Amino acid sequence: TVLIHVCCAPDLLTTIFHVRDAEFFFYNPNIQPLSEYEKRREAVDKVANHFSLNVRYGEYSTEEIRKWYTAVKDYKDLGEGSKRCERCISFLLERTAQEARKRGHESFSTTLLASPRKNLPMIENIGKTIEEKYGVKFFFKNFRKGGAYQEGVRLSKELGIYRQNYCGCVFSLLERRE
Ligand code: SF4
Ligand SMILES: [Cl-]
Ligand SMILES: [Fe+3]
Repeated sequence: TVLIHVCCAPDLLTTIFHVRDAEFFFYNPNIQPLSEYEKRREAVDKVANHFSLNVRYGEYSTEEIRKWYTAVKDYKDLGEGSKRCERCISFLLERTAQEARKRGHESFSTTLLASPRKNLPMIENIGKTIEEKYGVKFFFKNFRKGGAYQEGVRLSKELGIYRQNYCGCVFSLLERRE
């Protein structure tokens, strides 16, 4: 069984075309502000209710956001896709692997593998590094392949799923304004 970190509902929709027996873990203290976290969480809950998915919701709090910010802050000034995102994704995947170990899952993954903007080699390297640390296997898949991304777009539209326009953190929201 696999515990799959969930970044957002659109990428969850792409992912569920391929995976069938999973526990999902919505944990994203990198999403600010709270209103945006809740909007994204509610979209995930809408997908989970529609398809009867098993989703666990992680901690979101001032303390949790401060732990994330500490992990990325020395690279604030670098763009998206830089060492800042390496730190951010490792932070999220480390917590996911910890949860997988605690809940008895032998494997972990992330719906970030389905996101068209993310760097697959970077994510696979992070996942394998965390696998070696925790002893939970990282499951890699080109989750966009088999045309699954466009499959996720179609289901997002039909179900009326919120599709965000910035990665999630305050740095990415500023970079949106340019
Ligand atoms: S742009 Fe996305 S991956 Fe990069 S630090 Fe911000 S939330 Fe994390
Ligand atoms: Cl995302
Ligand atoms: Fe996503």
